[PDB]
Amino acid sequence: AGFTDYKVADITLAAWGRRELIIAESEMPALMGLRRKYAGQQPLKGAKILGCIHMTIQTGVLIETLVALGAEVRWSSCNIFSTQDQAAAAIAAAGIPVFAWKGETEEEYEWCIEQTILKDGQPWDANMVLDDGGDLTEILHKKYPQMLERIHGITEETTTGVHRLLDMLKNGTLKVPAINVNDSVTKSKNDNKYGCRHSLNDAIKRGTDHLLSGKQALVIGYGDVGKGSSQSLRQEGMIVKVAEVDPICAMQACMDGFEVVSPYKNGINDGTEASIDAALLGKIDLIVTTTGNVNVCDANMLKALKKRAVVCNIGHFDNEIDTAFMRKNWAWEEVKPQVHKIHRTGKDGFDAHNDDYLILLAEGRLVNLGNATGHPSRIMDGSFANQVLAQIHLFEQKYADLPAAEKAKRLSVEVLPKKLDEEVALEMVKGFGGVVTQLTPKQAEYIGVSVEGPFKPDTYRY
Amino acid sequence: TPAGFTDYKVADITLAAWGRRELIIAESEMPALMGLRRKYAGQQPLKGAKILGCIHMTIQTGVLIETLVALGAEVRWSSCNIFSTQDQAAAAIAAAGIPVFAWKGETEEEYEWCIEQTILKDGQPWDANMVLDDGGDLTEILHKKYPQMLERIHGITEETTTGVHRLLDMLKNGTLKVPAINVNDSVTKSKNDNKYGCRHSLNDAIKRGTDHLLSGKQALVIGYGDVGKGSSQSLRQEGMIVKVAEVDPICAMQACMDGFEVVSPYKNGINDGTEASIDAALLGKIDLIVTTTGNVNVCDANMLKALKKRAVVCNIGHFDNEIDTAFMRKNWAWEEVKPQVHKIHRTGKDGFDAHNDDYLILLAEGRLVNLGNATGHPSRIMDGSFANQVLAQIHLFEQKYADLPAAEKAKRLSVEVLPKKLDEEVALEMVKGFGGVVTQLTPKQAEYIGVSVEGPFKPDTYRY
Amino acid sequence: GFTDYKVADITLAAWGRRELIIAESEMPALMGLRRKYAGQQPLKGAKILGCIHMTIQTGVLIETLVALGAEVRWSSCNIFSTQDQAAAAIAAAGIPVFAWKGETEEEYEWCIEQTILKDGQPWDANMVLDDGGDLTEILHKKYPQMLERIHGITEETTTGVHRLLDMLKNGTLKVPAINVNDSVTKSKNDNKYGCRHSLNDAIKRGTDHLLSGKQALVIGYGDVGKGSSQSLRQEGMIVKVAEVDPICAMQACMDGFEVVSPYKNGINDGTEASIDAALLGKIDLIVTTTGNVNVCDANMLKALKKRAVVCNIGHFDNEIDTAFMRKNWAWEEVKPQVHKIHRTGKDGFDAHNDDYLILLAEGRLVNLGNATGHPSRIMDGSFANQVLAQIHLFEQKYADLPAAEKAKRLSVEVLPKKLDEEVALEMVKGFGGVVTQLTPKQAEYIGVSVEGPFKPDTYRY
Amino acid sequence: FTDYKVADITLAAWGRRELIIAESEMPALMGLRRKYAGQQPLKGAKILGCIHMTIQTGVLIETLVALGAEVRWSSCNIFSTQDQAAAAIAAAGIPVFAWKGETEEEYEWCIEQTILKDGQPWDANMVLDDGGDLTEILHKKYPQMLERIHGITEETTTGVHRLLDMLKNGTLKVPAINVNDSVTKSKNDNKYGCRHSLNDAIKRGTDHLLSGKQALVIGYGDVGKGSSQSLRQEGMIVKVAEVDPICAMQACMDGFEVVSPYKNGINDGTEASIDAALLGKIDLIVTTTGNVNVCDANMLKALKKRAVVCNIGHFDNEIDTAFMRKNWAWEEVKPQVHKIHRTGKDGFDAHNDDYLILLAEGRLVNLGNATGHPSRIMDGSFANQVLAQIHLFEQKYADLPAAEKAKRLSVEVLPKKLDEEVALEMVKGFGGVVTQLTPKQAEYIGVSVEGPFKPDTYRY
Ligand SMILES: NC(=O)c1ccc[n+]([C@@H]2O[C@H](COP(=O)([O-])OP(=O)(O)OC[C@H]3O[C@@H](n4cnc5c(N)ncnc54)[C@H](O)[C@@H]3O)[C@@H](O)[C@H]2O)c1
Ligand SMILES: NC(=O)c1ccc[n+]([C@@H]2O[C@H](COP(=O)([O-])OP(=O)(O)OC[C@H]3O[C@@H](n4cnc5c(N)ncnc54)[C@H](O)[C@@H]3O)[C@@H](O)[C@H]2O)c1
Ligand SMILES: NC(=O)c1ccc[n+]([C@@H]2O[C@H](COP(=O)([O-])OP(=O)(O)OC[C@H]3O[C@@H](n4cnc5c(N)ncnc54)[C@H](O)[C@@H]3O)[C@@H](O)[C@H]2O)c1
Ligand SMILES: NC(=O)c1ccc[n+]([C@@H]2O[C@H](COP(=O)([O-])OP(=O)(O)OC[C@H]3O[C@@H](n4cnc5c(N)ncnc54)[C@H](O)[C@@H]3O)[C@@H](O)[C@H]2O)c1
Ligand SMILES: Nc1ncnc2[nH]cnc12
Ligand SMILES: Nc1ncnc2[nH]cnc12
Ligand SMILES: [K+]
Ligand SMILES: [K+]
Ligand SMILES: [K+]
Ligand SMILES: [K+]
Repeated sequence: AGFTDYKVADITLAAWGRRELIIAESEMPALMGLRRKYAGQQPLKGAKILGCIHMTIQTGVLIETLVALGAEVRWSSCNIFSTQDQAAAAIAAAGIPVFAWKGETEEEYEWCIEQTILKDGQPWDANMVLDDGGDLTEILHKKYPQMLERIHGITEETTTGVHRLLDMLKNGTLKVPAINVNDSVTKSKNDNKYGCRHSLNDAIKRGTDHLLSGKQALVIGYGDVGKGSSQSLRQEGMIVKVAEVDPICAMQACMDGFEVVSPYKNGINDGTEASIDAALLGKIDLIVTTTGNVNVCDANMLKALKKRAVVCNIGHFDNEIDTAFMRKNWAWEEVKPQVHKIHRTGKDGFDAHNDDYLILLAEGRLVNLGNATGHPSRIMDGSFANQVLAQIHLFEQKYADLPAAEKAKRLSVEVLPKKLDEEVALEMVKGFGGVVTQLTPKQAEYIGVSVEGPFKPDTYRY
Repeated sequence: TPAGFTDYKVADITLAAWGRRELIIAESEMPALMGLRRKYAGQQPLKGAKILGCIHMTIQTGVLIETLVALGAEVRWSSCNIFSTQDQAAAAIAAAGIPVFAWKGETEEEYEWCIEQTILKDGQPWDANMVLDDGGDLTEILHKKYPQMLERIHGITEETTTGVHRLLDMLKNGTLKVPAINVNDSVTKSKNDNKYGCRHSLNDAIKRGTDHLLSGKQALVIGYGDVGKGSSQSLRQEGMIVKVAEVDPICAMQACMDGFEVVSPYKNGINDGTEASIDAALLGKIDLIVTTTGNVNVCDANMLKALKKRAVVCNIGHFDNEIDTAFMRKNWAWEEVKPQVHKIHRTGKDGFDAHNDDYLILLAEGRLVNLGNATGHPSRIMDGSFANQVLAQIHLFEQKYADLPAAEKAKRLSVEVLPKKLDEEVALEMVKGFGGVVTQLTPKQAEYIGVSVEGPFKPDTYRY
Repeated sequence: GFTDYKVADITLAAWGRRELIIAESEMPALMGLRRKYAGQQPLKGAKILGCIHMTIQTGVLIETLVALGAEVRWSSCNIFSTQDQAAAAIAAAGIPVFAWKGETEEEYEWCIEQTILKDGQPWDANMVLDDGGDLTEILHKKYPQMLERIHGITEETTTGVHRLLDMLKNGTLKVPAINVNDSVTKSKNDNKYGCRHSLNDAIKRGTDHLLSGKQALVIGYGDVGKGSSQSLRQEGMIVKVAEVDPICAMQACMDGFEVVSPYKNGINDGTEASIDAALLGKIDLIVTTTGNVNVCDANMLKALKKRAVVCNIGHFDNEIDTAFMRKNWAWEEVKPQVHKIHRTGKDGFDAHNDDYLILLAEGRLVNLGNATGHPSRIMDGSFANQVLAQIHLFEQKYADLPAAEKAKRLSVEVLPKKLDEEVALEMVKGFGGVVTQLTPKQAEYIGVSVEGPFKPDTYRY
Repeated sequence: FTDYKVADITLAAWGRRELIIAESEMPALMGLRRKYAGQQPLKGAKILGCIHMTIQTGVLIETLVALGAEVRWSSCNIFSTQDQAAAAIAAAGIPVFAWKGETEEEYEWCIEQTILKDGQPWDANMVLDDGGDLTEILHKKYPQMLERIHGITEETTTGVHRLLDMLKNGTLKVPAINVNDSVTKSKNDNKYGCRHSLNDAIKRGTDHLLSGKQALVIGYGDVGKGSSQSLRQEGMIVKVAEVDPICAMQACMDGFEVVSPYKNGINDGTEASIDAALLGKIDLIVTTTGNVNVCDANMLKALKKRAVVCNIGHFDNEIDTAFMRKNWAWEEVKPQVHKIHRTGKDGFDAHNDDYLILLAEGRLVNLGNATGHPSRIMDGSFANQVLAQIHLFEQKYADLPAAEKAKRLSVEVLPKKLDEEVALEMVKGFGGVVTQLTPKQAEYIGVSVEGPFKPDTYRY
């Protein structure tokens, strides 16, 4: 076809990827419903979307939905280990520029993002951004400000990326408006919680094949990811302990039946080894970080962990674990891809039968995507139906074309209206075969809602 | 204790010593509430407060009452439900010299009389200046029947979802006369009391009323809000096969993901009024139906006619009109098994065969079943709710809304929630009561996620 | 003019009858037997001494035995387990019953004796139904001439079966017995799932404590310990399990529980120093489930976290050293079957003392003492087995056999698997469950009959 | 060394890394290595072994070798081998013939390669079997080899049934130990192993969300119990079918609805007997019975579009896959995952929506689409296997006089004391602490402080 504008691991995997895409379409009714609803309208005609998000089968269905609605895209993954190579191949073989493979180096990861930004060595005529984690958003602001003049908006997938957007807005450096896709309930309380419930124990089993029942786990964090992670391990029969800095989230962990503990004596992290609860950490078989924070599994914790404990991170970035300390001081033995034994006996060489090692999964990167396939299609359906609606909304607002006085009034980080959140949810429920009841007019009046919704005030927490 | 004290009405004063024993146990189970008592007793922040209180007269409410008194308040108290009082709790409070008008098993006339006995003292309006309410009934009577009393009242602190809804409707219509705090929507209330409380107390009440095995049987929970979520878990953890109905697709999505089948009592979810719209095949398999919605007529007459023989029917929302019990009083014969447990014989109105097989079992005559057939939420859960109530009372009493000039009053006539910092401090005391240890952020960590080391840790938009 | 009974309050009979009528609808296996055998009257001529918790469920059992032709004289096998409305309804029906909630030990003994004697002389009993062995022991020690005419004993529970097997081992057992406990529709229904239902039930009724998020220690992980551990874990407790049997301990681990010992390295040497004080100081609730003696001992009780709840769901109260607590500590009754035990001394207590334990049912069977025991639909299985066991031994007529034939039949046996399966089928039908029927080819393939039994006798389920 | 056949010998280093890890996960098995290494109780044993050539089986093999045995090994299923485990064993100089993805013919050839060495019957004297295929081949094709064999140790429920049938028929030639019915096997492996590995295999094959979907589990024995839990703990709405009313009672009490694919449970052969409304709602069916044709052709026709079909019993005939080969078009998604298009036999529309997903072609799905049970669970089964091999080999049945052989030809289980000793090592691997009875407490309950703590009739 003459198409060379891509870079994947193995284009010959395209047929396999296409078979899995066709299966995933049947698992994604909200996203496929949007394809059918908007195909004739072509609401993304003229949109040119820079996309940076895990190049999985689920992302493939998202891409082809955007394209079916009229958009053009240039795509990269937002993590070096999260691509499914057959997914990237199917997208490239469909004539869609994608630069992504499993097991990129840091230099290749940056090169891939740059290949979406540049076409034929010059800035692509981008006018929309879809991001997961804020890396593409950051590169555009620091390196390509002239490109942002013509971009109508950013739709950001995940908690960490939203935080970075809010920091830019606070400092007055955000250049285009954004939709916080993370905080739709059909994203945050579906993807972040239930997705990790499905995919955490999945990745741990694929990486180690360890029995989990009867063993001791420590989950650092009890937000949406930490809630789902803790359920992922508890439902397998693990004895799960939970750590938290937010006493409200800790209260939920208690009421949910977990013991709440701190790696530090009386919870005080003063940087000394004496502050580490060695008795507690010496009994832990598995530690999982879920925070989006820095260094919540630190060097002294790693030194105190029970021999042969598994260490992994399911937050967005690998700096939740002090893997730099481990690269500097301990010998790494690869078991298989994305599974390393870290030998605490020294830096130079190891004994093949040493018993004093840790098992690190995905080199500390997002373990569900690194060691398995991330969240399943039916969960990602909710997140990516929101993504498509967010893209439609900002592209139709046409921020880049507004006068400066109107731009100032629209430069914000917003969420989708609750009515749309509900409409995504209903398609998900129908996908399960669920039957929602319709309010009578008197019942709708009694609780103060329209029969068709929205059904809750914007303050409702679900 | 006070000599000659007669300003109360309870079922049995001889239960007071028993009630006091249970209050002393409950104090050990309520560290947030008792922490406020220790912290603020010397300051006496409620000195001069005269609180009208209307909330279920349980042992837990007793600990709330005596905390308010310990901080300087005078109170006059009634229950907000005819079946929810624990008579030993009411007796202990009356024996302490605190005016309380409450017993288990009031008539509706007695229920209204009890509220009016708090409102009046010696035949005339008490000089109340604060209101604590659970469901809005006391709020409604004051606005409807004693509007002049509201000229002296600084605020209302409302406990529960239904009460807040009524307050918001009044605010929208310009009929709310004093500011209010929505205690319900603290996270240490709504996502503790409403959910976890019902998880503890729903299966408790069904067991006490019926002693039915729940494992292996079929349940239908109407609603999947906070109460519906907790109720569904109460039954699923006993091994019930639980189906969930909802009108809200987001809540229905959560029910699916939580492992429940989502179904409607009506074919295709459409109630067209007729019996033909009822999914008779579904309802004929249900052993237990629980209403959790705060809405009206969500278990209606046609559903009751279609239910499986000998199914249990109950309501854990605030008001009994979730179930059309009036239809059942009109058409079917009631056989009392024991207090708050009735067999409802679908064979006819007049008599019943003592061995008739075609009956339903109704708990608490459709009133809040956890309080009607058991003791409601446990002390350690009510700790969170009632710590919020005390902080709410202190805040509004200190604001002195009734002493403001008319212009400044319109600026503060609002329904507010407590700030998140206080929500967190309540949660911290609850966690410590479990022996949990919260970790402290390092300065670099707190900078990294953009919070203070002391909190708050989440933006107000966070849903937990 | 029926006076041959003693209950708390006969005016509770109408209430008891209402609850019996409900329970009948919850007990399809047992009522199925009532309907199937009523015309045949297989227990005509049976005269049954019965000793088992005088609950509503036992009421349905008694009236099934009577409906099948038997006469009975009844007592409870525990001082706190009677439901007074059940005893009243049975008495009001003209059935001799001696039972009330809150008996003294002297009254408990007197109640059993009133079943044994009628008009001051031995009743013409010829069958025994027992739960725990107390009636069986009194007959063997005190009324051997009565045992000469008794055809058999049907024994409900693990502890009573152990006592039977000891008698058989020693050559002191005088009549054959059926071990009803070890039907699968009893042991793996009643002992396990019944305790799942009623343990957290009784703890809530006695204390109204929140259980979610608190620390529990369950002593034992047999059938009762398995059901009890699930009762607490499903409420959200953090449950630790102790065991002496490493196979049961392995099951606890695989079921997601941490297995711990009250004693350092598991060595119970009798010293305070052997107590894992750090462990015991974390426990909010301890439950004993063993059928053994002193598995929650004085040194454990001294080390428990302040305000912990202590209770026992095994047959006898000696699982807990309550005698030590009576001797050393002050007891404050909260309400019936709930006591605070003040560890500050024996001579009085401060009403606001913080150093106390809460003891449920004075250490007696807590599900029956503080609630209503197992629910009717679970007891359906146990009591259908009891009825079938009574029929089997009564029809065998052991007492009428020659001495040489008695020696060949003096044993402790279980009911056959086909009966166990038929009880299970009625239970499943009560839930609306639909069992599949094997085709001839499938039955041939796995080597069973289409009607069962479906498993070899060695199968453990 | 050339006496082996595996997929890729260069995987040996990888397999060896995973064996070193597995050793740390198998305390009972490694404890037997340490305690019997001095005695060498299997010196002189020549063991024919036929069981899934996994990493876990590699630790079993090297334990038998560490205690003195020679072995020749094959897998007992065409899809269960882990190629890196087989390579590590071959690279250790141990004859093994096994790879993932064998044909039926290759599977038989592999068993024959253990039986024969240099074109002649090996001088085998012990048999270790999982499912009875090797046992059957020896009896039917190499009966004279059985005159030198001291015993068989059989792993699984289906193989035990086959052994009992031969004993009843007078065709069993050597004594056997039923390893399945140790509690540390049956009530650990069969139940908890499937709890770990069923949802594992379904995720690896389909990556389907399981929460909120409907499952039908056929059977509720030990495998059906663990399978049902594997699905329910993920949030599936699980229904259970059973022919055994006692097992069905357990399913009800465990919180499951008990249903039959057939109206009133009567499987009369007609489409009319199928409960089409029930089957049309099922997203996943799992067979666990060890029986034949429990997911039959009419059920397959009635299933909800895009339902997943799989089998975790020993043999693939639980599902009528022959019917589907005969009538419907198979589209391979990836190895051991096939879409079966119900539109017809010859060809399919790539976008057809009327298909079912079959995992592992109906073969044991946990080993076919994942890695079977985890090391810490297989520890219990394989410690029992080692002990049973030691017992039968030391009994030396083949060397006994005829009348002594008649008294010794039986199928037995290991004593409870050994069962408990395996369990103790497993418990210690979790860090659990077993309490020791006092002498008074032991006397009170009528046991020895040493145990056994339960009568042989106890069901746990
Ligand atoms: N892997 C996935 O599929 C996936 C999915 C969604 C989100 N994420 C990422 O996971 C991270 C968390 O997301 P979220 O939505 O759960 O955020 P969140 O804000 O809901 O939760 C994070 C939690 O970590 C806690 N925490 C912070 N510092 C801590 C510390 N030092 N010790 C203990 N707890 C601490 C916070 O109190 C908070 O409750 C983000 O990086 C997000 O982008 C990953
Ligand atoms: N008994 C208790 O202890 C207790 C405790 C807290 C609250 N409550 C009461 O329970 C009620 C519910 O409170 P909540 O906090 O859960 O409110 P909520 O708003 O969180 O949930 C109510 C749910 O009912 C659903 N619903 C409404 N009409 C419906 C219908 N026709 N069919 C199906 N679902 C329907 C709504 O969509 C909503 O999700 C209120 O009356 C509240 O005051 C009782
Ligand atoms: N309350 C009820 O409703 C009810 C119901 C059934 C049985 N029971 C009684 O409960 C008791 C147990 O019955 P079961 O069927 O579970 O018996 P079981 O033999 O199955 O289990 C008892 C367990 O206790 C363990 N054990 C013994 N001593 C121990 C110690 N010192 N520390 C820890 N664990 C120890 C044993 O290893 C055994 O596994 C008996 O007294 C029985 O009669 C009560
Ligand atoms: N894949 C694995 O890892 C693994 C592990 C252990 C055993 N197995 C195999 O799994 C199978 C089952 O083993 P088990 O130990 O559970 O045996 P089991 O005897 O304990 O259970 C089989 C159950 O299937 C039921 N059943 C039989 N026919 C039925 C039908 N037509 N419909 C419904 N239910 C029916 C029986 O009543 C029985 O309860 C055997 O083939 C065994 O070898 C596999
Ligand atoms: N499967 C998936 N695809 C894309 N983004 C994801 N985030 C988590 N899981 C994912
Ligand atoms: N309800 C009950 N009736 C009789 N015996 C019992 N044992 C346990 N629960 C019982
Ligand atoms: K996926
Ligand atoms: K209460
Ligand atoms: K009962
Ligand atoms: K494995």
